[PDB]
Amino acid sequence: VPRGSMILHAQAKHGKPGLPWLVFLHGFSGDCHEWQEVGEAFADYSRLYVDLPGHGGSAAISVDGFDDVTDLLRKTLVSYNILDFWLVGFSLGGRVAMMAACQGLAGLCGVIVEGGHPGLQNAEQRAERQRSDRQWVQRFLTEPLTAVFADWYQQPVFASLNDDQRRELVALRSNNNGATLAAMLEATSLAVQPDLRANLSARTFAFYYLCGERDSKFRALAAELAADCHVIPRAGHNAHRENPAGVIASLAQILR
Ligand SMILES: [Cl-]
Ligand SMILES: [Cl-]
Repeated sequence: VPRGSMILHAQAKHGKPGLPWLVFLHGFSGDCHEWQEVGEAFADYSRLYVDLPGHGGSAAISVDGFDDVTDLLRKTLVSYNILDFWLVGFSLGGRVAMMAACQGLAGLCGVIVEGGHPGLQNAEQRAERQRSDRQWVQRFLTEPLTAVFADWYQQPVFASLNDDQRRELVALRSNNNGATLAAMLEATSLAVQPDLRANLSARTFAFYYLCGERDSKFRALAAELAADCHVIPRAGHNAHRENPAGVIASLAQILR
Protein backbone atom coordinates (compact mmCIF):
# COMPACT_ATOMS: atom_id res chain seq x y z
CA VAL A 1 0.00 0.00 0.00
CA PRO A 2 1.66 3.40 -0.98
CA ARG A 3 3.41 5.69 1.58
CA GLY A 4 1.01 8.55 0.63
CA SER A 5 -2.20 6.44 0.69
CA MET A 6 -5.23 8.22 2.24
CA ILE A 7 -6.99 4.97 3.32
CA LEU A 8 -5.43 2.29 5.60
CA HIS A 9 -4.90 -1.31 4.47
CA ALA A 10 -7.73 -3.59 5.71
CA GLN A 11 -9.32 -7.01 5.09
CA ALA A 12 -13.10 -7.02 4.67
CA LYS A 13 -15.60 -9.91 5.17
CA HIS A 14 -19.32 -9.14 4.60
CA GLY A 15 -22.05 -10.51 6.94
CA LYS A 16 -25.85 -10.29 7.09
CA PRO A 17 -27.54 -7.23 5.38
CA GLY A 18 -29.19 -5.76 8.51
CA LEU A 19 -26.16 -6.05 10.85
CA PRO A 20 -23.47 -3.35 11.53
CA TRP A 21 -19.73 -3.63 10.84
CA LEU A 22 -17.20 -4.91 13.40
CA VAL A 23 -14.10 -2.70 12.79
CA PHE A 24 -11.10 -4.42 14.48
CA LEU A 25 -7.94 -2.51 15.49
CA HIS A 26 -4.82 -4.40 16.73
CA GLY A 27 -2.15 -3.33 19.25
CA PHE A 28 1.53 -2.28 18.91
CA SER A 29 3.51 -4.76 16.65
CA GLY A 30 0.28 -6.55 15.55
CA ASP A 31 -1.57 -6.67 12.20
CA CYS A 32 -5.12 -7.29 10.72
CA HIS A 33 -4.86 -11.07 11.62
CA GLU A 34 -4.79 -10.33 15.39
CA TRP A 35 -8.60 -10.20 15.85
CA GLN A 36 -9.44 -12.73 13.07
CA GLU A 37 -9.77 -15.90 15.23
CA VAL A 38 -12.33 -14.08 17.47
CA GLY A 39 -13.96 -12.00 14.65
CA GLU A 40 -14.63 -15.05 12.41
CA ALA A 41 -17.05 -16.35 15.15
CA PHE A 42 -19.30 -13.32 14.26
CA ALA A 43 -19.91 -14.36 10.56
CA ASP A 44 -23.39 -12.62 10.74
CA TYR A 45 -21.67 -9.29 11.07
CA SER A 46 -19.52 -7.62 8.41
CA ARG A 47 -15.89 -7.56 9.69
CA LEU A 48 -13.13 -5.03 8.93
CA TYR A 49 -9.59 -6.05 9.94
CA VAL A 50 -7.65 -2.75 9.74
CA ASP A 51 -3.81 -2.43 9.54
CA LEU A 52 -2.76 0.66 11.56
CA PRO A 53 0.06 3.05 10.40
CA GLY A 54 3.52 1.39 10.57
CA HIS A 55 1.86 -2.06 10.80
CA GLY A 56 1.02 -4.77 8.25
CA GLY A 57 -0.11 -3.46 4.87
CA SER A 58 -0.16 0.13 6.23
CA ALA A 59 3.58 -0.12 7.09
CA ALA A 60 4.59 2.62 4.57
CA ILE A 61 2.05 5.05 6.20
CA SER A 62 3.77 7.57 8.57
CA VAL A 63 1.56 9.68 10.92
CA ASP A 64 2.30 12.61 13.24
CA GLY A 65 -0.33 11.84 15.87
CA PHE A 66 -3.82 10.54 16.66
CA ASP A 67 -5.25 13.35 14.43
CA ASP A 68 -3.69 11.70 11.31
CA VAL A 69 -4.66 8.17 12.55
CA THR A 70 -8.35 9.28 13.10
CA ASP A 71 -8.50 11.07 9.68
CA LEU A 72 -7.06 7.93 7.92
CA LEU A 73 -9.41 5.57 9.91
CA ARG A 74 -12.41 7.80 9.01
CA LYS A 75 -11.45 7.80 5.25
CA THR A 76 -10.94 4.00 5.39
CA LEU A 77 -14.58 3.59 6.58
CA VAL A 78 -15.84 5.89 3.75
CA SER A 79 -13.89 3.58 1.34
CA TYR A 80 -15.82 0.47 2.46
CA ASN A 81 -19.09 2.62 2.55
CA ILE A 82 -19.41 1.72 6.31
CA LEU A 83 -22.28 3.66 7.88
CA ASP A 84 -23.06 1.57 11.02
CA PHE A 85 -20.11 0.18 12.91
CA TRP A 86 -18.51 -0.97 16.14
CA LEU A 87 -14.90 0.01 16.92
CA VAL A 88 -13.27 -3.03 18.58
CA GLY A 89 -9.70 -2.07 19.57
CA PHE A 90 -6.94 -3.92 21.44
CA SER A 91 -4.40 -2.01 23.64
CA LEU A 92 -2.90 0.58 21.16
CA GLY A 93 -5.87 -0.09 18.84
CA GLY A 94 -8.02 0.50 21.92
CA ARG A 95 -6.41 3.95 22.50
CA VAL A 96 -6.78 4.81 18.73
CA ALA A 97 -10.52 3.72 19.10
CA MET A 98 -11.24 6.00 22.10
CA MET A 99 -9.17 8.93 20.61
CA ALA A 100 -11.08 8.62 17.26
CA ALA A 101 -14.56 8.11 18.85
CA CYS A 102 -14.01 11.08 21.20
CA GLN A 103 -13.32 13.46 18.23
CA GLY A 104 -16.35 12.41 16.16
CA LEU A 105 -17.01 9.32 14.08
CA ALA A 106 -20.29 9.77 12.17
CA GLY A 107 -22.09 6.39 12.29
CA LEU A 108 -20.45 4.79 15.39
CA CYS A 109 -22.75 2.31 17.33
CA GLY A 110 -20.22 1.75 20.14
CA VAL A 111 -16.56 1.24 21.15
CA ILE A 112 -15.26 -2.01 22.63
CA VAL A 113 -11.80 -1.55 24.21
CA GLU A 114 -9.52 -4.45 25.35
CA GLY A 115 -6.74 -3.40 27.76
CA GLY A 116 -6.72 0.13 26.36
CA HIS A 117 -5.33 2.89 28.55
CA PRO A 118 -7.83 5.81 28.90
CA GLY A 119 -4.84 8.14 29.50
CA LEU A 120 -2.32 9.13 32.18
CA GLN A 121 -3.58 11.34 35.05
CA ASN A 122 -1.08 14.30 34.45
CA ALA A 123 1.88 15.95 32.52
CA GLU A 124 4.43 14.56 35.05
CA GLN A 125 3.20 10.98 34.25
CA ARG A 126 3.31 11.75 30.49
CA ALA A 127 6.85 13.29 30.68
CA GLU A 128 8.18 10.08 32.37
CA ARG A 129 6.33 7.91 29.71
CA GLN A 130 7.99 10.01 26.92
CA ARG A 131 11.37 9.23 28.58
CA SER A 132 10.50 5.53 28.61
CA ASP A 133 9.05 5.32 25.06
CA ARG A 134 12.14 7.22 23.67
CA GLN A 135 14.36 4.39 25.05
CA TRP A 136 12.02 1.85 23.37
CA VAL A 137 12.10 3.89 20.08
CA GLN A 138 15.95 3.88 20.16
CA ARG A 139 16.01 0.04 20.53
CA PHE A 140 13.60 -0.27 17.51
CA LEU A 141 15.94 2.04 15.47
CA THR A 142 19.13 0.04 16.25
CA GLU A 143 18.46 -3.60 17.33
CA PRO A 144 17.02 -6.69 15.53
CA LEU A 145 13.28 -6.90 16.28
CA THR A 146 13.82 -10.43 17.65
CA ALA A 147 16.14 -8.98 20.41
CA VAL A 148 13.88 -5.95 21.06
CA PHE A 149 10.69 -8.08 21.33
CA ALA A 150 12.39 -10.46 23.83
CA ASP A 151 12.60 -7.58 26.35
CA TRP A 152 9.24 -6.17 25.13
CA TYR A 153 7.26 -9.28 26.16
CA GLN A 154 9.09 -9.18 29.55
CA GLN A 155 7.40 -5.90 30.69
CA PRO A 156 5.18 -6.22 33.87
CA VAL A 157 2.07 -5.97 31.58
CA PHE A 158 3.11 -9.45 30.07
CA ALA A 159 4.37 -11.02 33.41
CA SER A 160 1.51 -13.62 33.35
CA LEU A 161 2.84 -15.25 30.09
CA ASN A 162 5.14 -18.32 30.11
CA ASP A 163 8.36 -18.61 28.03
CA ASP A 164 6.58 -20.65 25.30
CA GLN A 165 3.82 -18.01 24.75
CA ARG A 166 6.58 -15.26 24.69
CA ARG A 167 8.79 -17.19 22.17
CA GLU A 168 5.68 -17.69 19.94
CA LEU A 169 4.87 -13.92 20.30
CA VAL A 170 8.53 -12.66 19.83
CA ALA A 171 8.76 -14.68 16.56
CA LEU A 172 5.38 -13.33 15.33
CA ARG A 173 6.11 -9.62 16.02
CA SER A 174 9.60 -9.91 14.40
CA ASN A 175 7.64 -9.90 11.08
CA ASN A 176 7.69 -6.07 11.20
CA ASN A 177 10.03 -3.12 10.59
CA GLY A 178 11.54 -1.30 13.58
CA ALA A 179 11.76 2.08 11.77
CA THR A 180 7.95 2.31 11.09
CA LEU A 181 7.16 0.69 14.45
CA ALA A 182 9.30 3.37 16.26
CA ALA A 183 7.59 6.20 14.31
CA MET A 184 4.06 4.84 15.12
CA LEU A 185 5.13 4.17 18.76
CA GLU A 186 6.27 7.87 18.98
CA ALA A 187 3.35 9.35 16.98
CA THR A 188 0.63 7.59 19.14
CA SER A 189 2.65 7.33 22.42
CA LEU A 190 0.60 7.33 25.64
CA ALA A 191 2.86 10.31 26.61
CA VAL A 192 1.09 12.45 23.93
CA GLN A 193 -2.45 11.19 24.65
CA PRO A 194 -4.78 13.38 26.84
CA ASP A 195 -6.71 11.91 29.87
CA LEU A 196 -9.93 10.76 28.06
CA ARG A 197 -11.95 10.00 31.31
CA ALA A 198 -13.99 13.31 31.25
CA ASN A 199 -14.84 12.67 27.52
CA LEU A 200 -15.70 8.98 28.16
CA SER A 201 -17.89 10.19 31.10
CA ALA A 202 -19.73 12.68 28.77
CA ARG A 203 -19.72 10.25 25.77
CA THR A 204 -22.51 10.23 23.16
CA PHE A 205 -21.57 6.61 22.19
CA ALA A 206 -21.80 3.17 23.94
CA PHE A 207 -18.53 2.05 25.58
CA TYR A 208 -17.50 -1.47 26.66
CA TYR A 209 -14.30 -2.64 28.32
CA LEU A 210 -12.73 -6.19 28.06
CA CYS A 211 -9.95 -7.30 30.35
CA GLY A 212 -7.88 -10.42 30.91
CA GLU A 213 -8.24 -11.74 34.50
CA ARG A 214 -4.43 -11.70 34.98
CA ASP A 215 -4.14 -8.11 33.58
CA SER A 216 -4.14 -6.40 37.01
CA LYS A 217 -2.82 -3.13 35.43
CA PHE A 218 -5.74 -2.59 32.98
CA ARG A 219 -8.38 -4.19 35.40
CA ALA A 220 -7.49 -1.34 37.85
CA LEU A 221 -7.79 1.31 35.08
CA ALA A 222 -11.21 -0.10 34.04
CA ALA A 223 -12.59 0.23 37.66
CA GLU A 224 -12.16 4.03 37.24
CA LEU A 225 -14.48 3.96 34.16
CA ALA A 226 -18.35 4.21 34.13
CA ALA A 227 -18.44 1.48 31.49
CA ASP A 228 -19.12 -2.23 31.83
CA CYS A 229 -15.97 -4.37 32.17
CA HIS A 230 -15.91 -8.00 30.96
CA VAL A 231 -13.10 -9.76 32.74
CA ILE A 232 -11.82 -12.79 30.69
CA PRO A 233 -10.78 -15.85 32.78
CA ARG A 234 -7.30 -17.46 32.46
CA ALA A 235 -5.98 -14.62 30.22
CA GLY A 236 -3.42 -11.84 30.46
CA HIS A 237 -3.27 -8.46 28.69
CA ASN A 238 -3.94 -10.13 25.27
CA ALA A 239 -7.16 -11.88 26.33
CA HIS A 240 -8.45 -12.50 22.74
CA ARG A 241 -5.25 -14.52 22.05
CA GLU A 242 -5.12 -16.60 25.35
CA ASN A 243 -8.91 -17.09 25.65
CA PRO A 244 -10.59 -16.65 22.19
CA ALA A 245 -13.69 -18.53 23.55
CA GLY A 246 -13.85 -16.26 26.67
CA VAL A 247 -13.69 -13.10 24.51
CA ILE A 248 -16.29 -14.47 21.95
CA ALA A 249 -18.74 -14.99 24.92
CA SER A 250 -18.13 -11.34 26.05
CA LEU A 251 -18.79 -9.93 22.56
CA ALA A 252 -22.08 -11.93 22.32
CA GLN A 253 -23.20 -10.43 25.67
CA ILE A 254 -22.54 -6.93 24.20
CA LEU A 255 -23.69 -7.31 20.52
CA ARG A 256 -26.42 -10.04 20.40
CL1 LIG B 1 0.56 -8.74 22.37
CL1 LIG C 1 -1.85 -19.04 24.21
